[PDB]
Amino acid sequence: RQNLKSTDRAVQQMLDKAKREGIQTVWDRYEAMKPQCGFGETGLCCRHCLQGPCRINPFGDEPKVGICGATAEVIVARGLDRSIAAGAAGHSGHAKHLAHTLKKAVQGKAASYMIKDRTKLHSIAKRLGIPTEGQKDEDIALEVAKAALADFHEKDTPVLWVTTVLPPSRVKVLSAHGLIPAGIDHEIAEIMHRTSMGCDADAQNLLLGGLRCSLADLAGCYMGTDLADILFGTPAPVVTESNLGVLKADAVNVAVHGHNPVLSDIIVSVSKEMENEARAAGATGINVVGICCTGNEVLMRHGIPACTHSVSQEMAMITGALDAMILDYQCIQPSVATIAECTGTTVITTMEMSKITGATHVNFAEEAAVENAKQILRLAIDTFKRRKGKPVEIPNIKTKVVAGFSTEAIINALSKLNANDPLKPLIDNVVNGNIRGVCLFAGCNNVKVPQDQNFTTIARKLLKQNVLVVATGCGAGALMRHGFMDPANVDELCGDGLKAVLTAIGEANGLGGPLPPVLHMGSCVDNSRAVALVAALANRLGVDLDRLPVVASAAEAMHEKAVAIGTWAVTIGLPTHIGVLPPITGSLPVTQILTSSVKDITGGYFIVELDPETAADKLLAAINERRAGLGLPW
Amino acid sequence: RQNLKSTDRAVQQMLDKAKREGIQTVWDRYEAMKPQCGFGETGLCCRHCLQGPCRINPFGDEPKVGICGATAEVIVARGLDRSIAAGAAGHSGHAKHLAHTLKKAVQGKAASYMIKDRTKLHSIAKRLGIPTEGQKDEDIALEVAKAALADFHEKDTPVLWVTTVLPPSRVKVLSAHGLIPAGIDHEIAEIMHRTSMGCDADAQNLLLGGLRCSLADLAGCYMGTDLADILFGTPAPVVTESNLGVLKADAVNVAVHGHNPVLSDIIVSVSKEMENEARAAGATGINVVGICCTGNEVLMRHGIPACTHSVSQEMAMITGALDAMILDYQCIQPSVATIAECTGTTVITTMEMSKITGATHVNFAEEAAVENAKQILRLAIDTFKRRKGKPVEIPNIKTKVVAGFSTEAIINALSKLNANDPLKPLIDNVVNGNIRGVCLFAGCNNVKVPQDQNFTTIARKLLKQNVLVVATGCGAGALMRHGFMDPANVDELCGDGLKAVLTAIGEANGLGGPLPPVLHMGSCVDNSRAVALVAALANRLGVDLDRLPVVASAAEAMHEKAVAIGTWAVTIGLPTHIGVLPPITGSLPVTQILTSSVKDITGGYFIVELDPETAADKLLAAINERRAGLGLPW
Ligand code: SF4
Ligand code: SF4
Ligand code: F3S
Ligand code: F3S
Ligand code: FES
Ligand code: FES
Ligand SMILES: [Fe+3]
Ligand SMILES: [Fe+3]
Ligand code: NI
Ligand code: NI
Repeated sequence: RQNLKSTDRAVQQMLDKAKREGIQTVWDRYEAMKPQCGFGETGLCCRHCLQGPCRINPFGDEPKVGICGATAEVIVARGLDRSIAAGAAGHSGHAKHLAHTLKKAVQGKAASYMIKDRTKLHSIAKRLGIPTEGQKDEDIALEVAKAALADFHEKDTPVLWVTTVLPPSRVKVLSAHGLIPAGIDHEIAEIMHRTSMGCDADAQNLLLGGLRCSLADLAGCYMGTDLADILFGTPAPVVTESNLGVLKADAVNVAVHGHNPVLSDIIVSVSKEMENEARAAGATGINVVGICCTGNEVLMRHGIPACTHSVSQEMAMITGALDAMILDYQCIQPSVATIAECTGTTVITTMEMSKITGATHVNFAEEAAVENAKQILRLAIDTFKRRKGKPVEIPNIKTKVVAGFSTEAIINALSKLNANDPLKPLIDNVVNGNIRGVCLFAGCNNVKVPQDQNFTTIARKLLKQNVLVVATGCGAGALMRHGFMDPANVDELCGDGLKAVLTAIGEANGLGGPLPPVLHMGSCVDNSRAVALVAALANRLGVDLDRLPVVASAAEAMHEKAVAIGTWAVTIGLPTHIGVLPPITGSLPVTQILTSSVKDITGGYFIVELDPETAADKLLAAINERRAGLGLPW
Repeated sequence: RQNLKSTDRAVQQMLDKAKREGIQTVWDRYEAMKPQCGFGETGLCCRHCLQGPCRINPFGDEPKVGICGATAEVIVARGLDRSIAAGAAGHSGHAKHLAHTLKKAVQGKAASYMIKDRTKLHSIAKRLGIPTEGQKDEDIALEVAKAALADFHEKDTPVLWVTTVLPPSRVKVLSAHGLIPAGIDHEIAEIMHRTSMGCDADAQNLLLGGLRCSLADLAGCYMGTDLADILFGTPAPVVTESNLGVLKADAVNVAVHGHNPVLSDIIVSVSKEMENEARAAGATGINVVGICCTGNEVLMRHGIPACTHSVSQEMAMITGALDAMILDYQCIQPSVATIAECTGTTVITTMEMSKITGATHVNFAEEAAVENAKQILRLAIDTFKRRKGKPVEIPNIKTKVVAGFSTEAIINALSKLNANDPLKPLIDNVVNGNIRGVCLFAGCNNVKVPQDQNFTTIARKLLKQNVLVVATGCGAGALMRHGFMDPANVDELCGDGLKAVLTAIGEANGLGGPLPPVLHMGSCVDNSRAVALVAALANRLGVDLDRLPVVASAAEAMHEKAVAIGTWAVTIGLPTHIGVLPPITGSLPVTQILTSSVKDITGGYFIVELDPETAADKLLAAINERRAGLGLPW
């Protein structure tokens, strides 16, 4: 009964193949882990010194307190803070990589890279206060890259990728509570210090530190999107496909998996050059497909089809047709390196700090990107040749996907209804009830939740209640694989008011039809695009973000990055649903801060709800409360 | 049977008082924690994503692998790496605080602070390559503080507080393996990234990252010592006392506890001004005493007596005579805030990122240090008044302590035997066998080990075998409280060869007697002083550190900081004993790297040995192997 594992039919088909072939999957490893430790599940475990491990019984008798005296409050808050810091370390490390790549490009040290989006470069410079008049583009970009790198450490200004991206009124609220980050890596290190043994031991103080570190994560996300748009182009609407049926038995199938477009973007361009080399090997060409966020990056910019996402990533290999899986970092199940010996896939790592035992490592250097890409793709071609005559089982299952909804693209689409006040048509339809509010779906799948079940269940209820739904990361992946990015499904999925708006915008954009039911705003760093849209709406309305009828849902969250994103969503003022249990329930005081008293600090708050129908009701109630606070009908 | 808890008689006496008074201690909380989790003890637990908690059975059947596919190797190495990063975050955060204090002082923004050690300032500038000729001291110091802050982030040079403090041959070895840190907070963040889910998953690669992050920790330690010496004076030999008998019933007893001399040094100076204000309240004066590293800082510089250390810190409060405990950060059991309601002690926090629920917080700002110190001390005076007429139980137990052996002071002492080649008398006596080798004792006590039993057992065996013993942190605390810093105990404790050398040096220093059996080199950051001494010996000999008969022992380690120090001791080339089990035994491959194959990378290696007699034998064997490698008798 594979429907309990994934709601995606293509994944179900590959689970049947993996089972008959004896290939262990993430779901099998989860089953073998049950029952999981109740101390860890509730957050009541600490290993922060060698007197541990310490634990606290959720209920009953001793142990009641850690060996050093750490209470349940402290232990829970310290663990949570470390998870936020780890997420911030990932999103911002990605951004740092892109900042160094941009610097190299404009210094003449990496000619495979360039300023592709001159408009984005100039806007970012203007947002940061960097002068552009009479300056060469390469000098403007050098100053932007320098500013990006400076935000990682203390200096005479706070993190500009926070203070220049949120409205002044929100910055003032955050500053009053000491929550503006001083430097991205500075805050990460301060979290690791304050949570080490014998340091911070006050739950409120620890959690305020966590909120501030979550804003360091936001800055890394926003910096990542800004720099990737400069280097690779700001997305605009594009049509493609998703799910395993995008693999082609007669092509060299190459998955790009991981996170950074510095790698996946070059793979895409070089693969086109090597088409004739692929044909010589008996393929039709090189079919690049996406997994996880780096797949989202090349889908959003180039229309590269998405193969799969998150928890089901091993299933692409089980088809037998995946000739290469090209990795950089984050969210890659290390099982891929062993499964590859059963499936024939060549798994290739490329980043010095992210290797997997048993995978081939091909160092990638931006200074040699094209040559390193050809080396990698030639391994894929050789692998295609090795499977000559082997049957493959690619599920013949795919959906149509309209994506590429950057904030610039959303504003442009709306400008066709109101050229000089593009946000007004959206606001008009929020006021008249055709749009009840906005919900951002973000984050991962998680093996504890039947894959995609929370995303689709919640999305369907919100869409029927006229909520404008936007999505990023593997939430966008879930929704695309279930048809939520195909405009042909607007009639079935959308309430009448929402359908009217999607249709009006689409017809003004010449489509003869509507925008898709859900707007794909990109990768996990591109949650920063949703911030840009929400901040622009707040600024246009003259209100702070905690008065807007906008919510977020990390409906199947997994990674430390998703915890960090959820936390900065709360910190900027949003009601934020999480559909899995974070390790907080072992402390009622911590849970009460994160779900209730934080409202009095930032206006946002977590909504912890594992039942998706109930979560949808709670998200609708949060939206409707905001509408009432603005004096609107609901 | 309190001897199973601590070998310190004063601690035993206070344990009896705490038991009859019903005051729960760290030992009681440990007992309540037993049996501790075997997954955590062995390192085979992972909570790095919300699919967890994951665990791996050390032996037997499933679970055998984490849900994402993470092996035991990966899980163990990732946990270890996070501990190193957390330690680095603490030592280097301390150093960053001091760098900002020095900058403020010389900019005229904090007149309670100043350049006290002009000689140290100029030497550091010369070591770093900063010009001094024709420059004002305040400008030289501004450049030193700027250089310190720059080492936290990437720049055009690597971390100078690594590359300028180790010999070029060692830097070359480390560079060849990619182990030189690029920036202190940069490496901390990169560890948190690479150890997050779906990133680095190769044990060797992860551990190389850990070694590099341990060098970021070394840089933070060395920077902390350098800056504290500039601001507060480089230590020189001083005579004082240790143990609870240094408390005085008729004085206002104030403990400084935590880490940074930016706080404890001002408390010491202001307390002297407030003597008459204390007498008005009926005290004889203010008796400042030390706990943990900040106590070591003021002991080394000012001869402030040490009250207690590490695991036994609560016992100072149990006397009933501790009027205030002034805290900044690190290694403070948060139980102190609750015990204070039973003992009457005023526990005061002072740093924004290190608060304890139930303790009074008095913000300390360097710009207002004197006024903030008087506010704090007036709380202590009021507390002294409240205990008028209450009996106290101060154990009448103390030892004499000769300390203050900075590397400068050791070189000066040796220069009395050879003025222009001060290291030669030490080397001469290593060659002739009067000194078998050198052992650094470092790190914490740990409730799992009867307090001080490993430090004293190992030290006694090494001293009888003519090993020169140096000590820092709570290893120095253990040895001082058991008489190892009293020169009257040289005859009892030291082998004939070592006694001869300690006597020759002491008599050349006008003492009419020997140096003490163990040389106190200061706080935990002052492990960097041992590096300076060992690097100077290596440079004088023309060999790398991994050929010297020098070892280290973290005989009762606890904190993540101690893991980081142990790891950089291995990385710079030392055989390094740890006397508690770090969470590594669940992976034989990881254990084999850390105890064996790392020898081929750095020349150092861990010696994991919980039995102290056996650990002493293993340390002696390591020393003697080094002697043989140099062609010396042993
Ligand atoms: S920090 Fe405290 S609670 Fe955590 S392992 Fe150490 S003694 Fe236990
Ligand atoms: S990172 Fe892997 S091993 Fe760790 S909790 Fe997540 S699924 Fe389990
Ligand atoms: S790329 Fe990773 S952070 Fe979550 S959204 Fe997808 S599993
Ligand atoms: S101050 Fe702390 S790091 Fe260990 S050496 Fe003492 S318990
Ligand atoms: S006791 Fe299971 S997570 Fe630590
Ligand atoms: S299962 Fe006990 S430390 Fe996690
Ligand atoms: Fe992602
Ligand atoms: Fe210390
Ligand atoms: Ni994500
Ligand atoms: Ni220490």
